[PDB]
Amino acid sequence: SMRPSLSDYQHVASGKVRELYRVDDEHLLFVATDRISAFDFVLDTPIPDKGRILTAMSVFFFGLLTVPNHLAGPPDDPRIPEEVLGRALLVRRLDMLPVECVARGYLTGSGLLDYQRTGAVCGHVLPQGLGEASRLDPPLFTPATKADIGEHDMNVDFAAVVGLVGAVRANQLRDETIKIYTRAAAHALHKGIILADTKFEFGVDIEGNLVLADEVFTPDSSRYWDAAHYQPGVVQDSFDKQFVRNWLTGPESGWDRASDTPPPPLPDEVAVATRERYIEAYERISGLSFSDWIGPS
Ligand SMILES: Nc1ncnc2c1ncn2[C@@H]1O[C@H](COP(=O)(O)OP(=O)(O)OP(=O)(O)O)[C@@H](O)[C@H]1O
Ligand SMILES: [Mg+2]
Repeated sequence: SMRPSLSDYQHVASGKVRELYRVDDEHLLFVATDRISAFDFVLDTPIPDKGRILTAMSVFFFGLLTVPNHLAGPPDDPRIPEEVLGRALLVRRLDMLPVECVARGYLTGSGLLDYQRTGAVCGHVLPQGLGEASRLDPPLFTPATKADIGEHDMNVDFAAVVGLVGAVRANQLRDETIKIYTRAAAHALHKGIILADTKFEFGVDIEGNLVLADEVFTPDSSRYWDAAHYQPGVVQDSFDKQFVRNWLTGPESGWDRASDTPPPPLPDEVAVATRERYIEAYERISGLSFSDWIGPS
């Protein structure tokens, strides 16, 4: 249990709810936090154990899939500081590809909106008559690129991906994205949870291999829905975040989402209920017990 301090590692970067540290020239520490985002705001109130639960989830899916991934040691690797144990992974440093590899099995969000405006999504001209939460058969590769800080990603088509990473690599990204999405979506649905869409971040290792990195198939990287009352044609509830969304936009919060100003803190009971939803998604899909996952509660 002798472990380095987080302060022993250089802070490299990161986004809203995760952190990245340099361990050495070829390894990083990939840290999930308990912070949660809703309506594109990072909320004041952390969700207890969220970082650990989502790390456990990513680790499960990395083990399920047979494709190369960025894991470089066990979840209890001694290079991991105690203060992030269970919510941090020792990973291989990759050259990240500048494209968001999104797979959509169902039509919602910007995919639906692009379809309603144009009849197409990311260069895919779709059948007429689709709508909110329609199943996409087959699932779509719907790549995007990151835009300015704070604003939504830009949907692009396959030709744009070719110009970003090369023709052969673009085809490789497309094929792998669809393959692993299809497998994971079937696995989750078998247990009563729909993986509506998901985003992969790929990088390339020293050998030129395509490597799956960042987070995979978590509620932060994906839209999860409860299959039990999946109803094409209406907006589906977020499996994990609906209690948060309902409280924020309900009569008790005092917050108007349309104001586009930072939301107030959550009730502790809502945070704990949300924690339980994350655990439920993890346990149902993985078939493992979160009580066995490492790290402090
Ligand atoms: N194995 C890896 N090697 C190198 N960089 C990585 C690796 N895994 C993830 N990253 C990168 O680290 C950066 C920070 O990670 P983080 O998940 O916070 O980014 P993000 O997904 O863009 O965040 P957000 O979705 O909140 O905007 C990302 O640009 C991601 O591509
Ligand atoms: Mg982040």
